[PDB]
Amino acid sequence: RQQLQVLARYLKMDLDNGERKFLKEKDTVAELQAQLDYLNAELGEFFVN
Amino acid sequence: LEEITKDHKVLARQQLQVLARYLKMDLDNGERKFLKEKDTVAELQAQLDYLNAELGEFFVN
Amino acid sequence: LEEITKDHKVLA
Amino acid sequence: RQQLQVLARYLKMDLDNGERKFLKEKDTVAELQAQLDYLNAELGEFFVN
Repeated sequence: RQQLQVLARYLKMDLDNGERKFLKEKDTVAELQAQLDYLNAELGEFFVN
Repeated sequence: LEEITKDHKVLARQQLQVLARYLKMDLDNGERKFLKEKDTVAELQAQLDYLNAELGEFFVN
Repeated sequence: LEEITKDHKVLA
Repeated sequence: RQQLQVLARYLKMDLDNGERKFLKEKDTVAELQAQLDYLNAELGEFFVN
């Protein structure tokens, strides 16, 4: 693991770049899902569908 | 010039791959999860966009 | 020039 | 073994070059030995020796 880290650093590879992007999008999903949930609570399923 | 450093980075990348495989590290796991969530975002954003087109901004806000 | 050999010695 | 292979490839070392040359010569030996065997079958040992 330490050898892989040293090589990652030589190569200027951000190993966590993808898990970092993932957690930003997971927050965007929860923000959009809250907006949708709110509109469902205001209009109801029958209306929204 | 830069061909020697290119060939060294190829070796280093190959050594990193071999170690990733020994360690059972999926290096692309995070970029793969990211692209699934980016599709979930676009699906939710389409639902919201649709409700905005039906009710209008004045009403939704 | 010598920056590439420097970066290789850092790795080593 | 995988690290040795990566280095072999960086160095442009054909690790199997010698086993490959060996198997070509082993075929040359069998071809020459067949020619000799054939002459022995035609002339006999007494004559050939």
